[PDB]
Formats: sequence, C-alpha cells, structure tokens
Amino acid sequence: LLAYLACEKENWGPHLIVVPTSVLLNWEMEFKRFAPGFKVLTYYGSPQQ
DNA sequence: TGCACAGGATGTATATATCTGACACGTGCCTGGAGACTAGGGAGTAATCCCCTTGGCGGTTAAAACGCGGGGGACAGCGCGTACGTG
Repeated sequence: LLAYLACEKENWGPHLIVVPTSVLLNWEMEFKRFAPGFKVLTYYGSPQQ
C-alpha cells in the first residue's frame, strides 16, 4: 500500500509505524527485502542515539 | 691594757579592745485566699467523603554501581630570615 502511494500519486510523505519491540527489526529487514526504494529510519538508544 | 658584765634603747610577735558587714528576727498594707453568679467555650457524637492503599506478575528504560589509567595535586623534608617572644 505504501509503495502504491508512491506510484499512484506524488505523495510520499514521512510515514510512521508503531511496532512492538520484538518485531522492530523484521520491518526493517522486510523493508530492505520488499520495496527497497524507500528511505527507512529506526529508533534505538533513547538518551543518546 | 684586754675583757666580761649589768643595765638601758630600741623591736616584735603576742593578746586585747574596736570597727564594718552580713545573718537573723519582729512588723503591717498591698498582695493573696476564698464564696457565689453567669455562659460561652470546651467535651462528645453522627454521618461523610475523599484521597489513599493492597499484592504481584511481565517489559523496558534511565539511573545507580563497578573498574581501570594516570595526572596532577595533597603531602613529607628541609633551609631561611625576620618577626614577634622575652627581658
């Protein structure tokens, strides 16, 4: 659906997912596996990183 | 002539009468001791409601705890001289 929004319209936008802490890496690995052309960030190291 | 002696001329602690100072006793007018009336402030109670607990599982995060390197600062040793101790 997010890859459909990039090709259907010109809206890309900064998106947001809310994942549990155990499946945090599977969405990044799935984002590199499926639909590579998206820029994805993650969230680790709350006080410093 | 050199020498001991008897009595006076001054001292000196000793005992006695005398001068302050503080403890002890005998009063009386501003205090207390006590009797009665008032009453409002203190002792007692009936809901109340409201924030304050009761007990313990996990997940995760930010704070607390440990560990080593070493660098610079506490700290000991020692000579000087002038600044207060002593007369």
